[PDB]
Amino acid sequence: SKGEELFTGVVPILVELDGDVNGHKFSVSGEGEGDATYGKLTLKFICTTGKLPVPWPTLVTTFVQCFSRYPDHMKRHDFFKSAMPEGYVQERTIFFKDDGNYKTRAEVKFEGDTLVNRIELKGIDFKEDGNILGHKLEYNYNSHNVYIMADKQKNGIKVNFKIRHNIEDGSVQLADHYQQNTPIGDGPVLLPDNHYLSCQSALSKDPNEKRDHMVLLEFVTAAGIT
Repeated sequence: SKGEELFTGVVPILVELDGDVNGHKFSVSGEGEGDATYGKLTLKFICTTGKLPVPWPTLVTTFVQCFSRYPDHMKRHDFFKSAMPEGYVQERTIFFKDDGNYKTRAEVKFEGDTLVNRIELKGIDFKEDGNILGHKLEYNYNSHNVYIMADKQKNGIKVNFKIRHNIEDGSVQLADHYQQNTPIGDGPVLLPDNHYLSCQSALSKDPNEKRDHMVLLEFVTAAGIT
């Protein structure tokens, strides 16, 4: 497809987010590269306003599914790359069980040769002593399946999945994700049959970085269709 050819090699990525969670305002800037041929992403995020007021793992899903590896036989189901270079709007509501919710609006598109994800995040109803504002989540990330369906009504897709964040006491903090993606351009896009993305993420720290940050290595592959 049109956008498909934009991802045959290594593509630089920029992520910029402005957030407000229970009145705690912050910004994050991320840089890295993606190689969709291997469904691979490598990025480093830096909180530019000081200390991040929520745990880094809670922001991983918000911080470019166009880098997912779609097997050749599933290429016709790749909505994400088909919307490029004009891009798409990605919106989510993330419900943290027994706690608050994040509402995000992002625009993902190319600026020159660079794939950019610009995000605005609003978080409300969090408990000051909860797992999020209380910073009780382990600095790690589990593997998950992301379920995708077509949304012919909006010429886009609807996505849903459950993320399980590990709590320091051994328990788990569920974060239910509801997502919608709609093209920015008026060009045609690929509406997919139901399928899912299999994801895995590894979080680490740059030993020489004194600013609050997160290093992320991620692999994602589309599946569910033979």
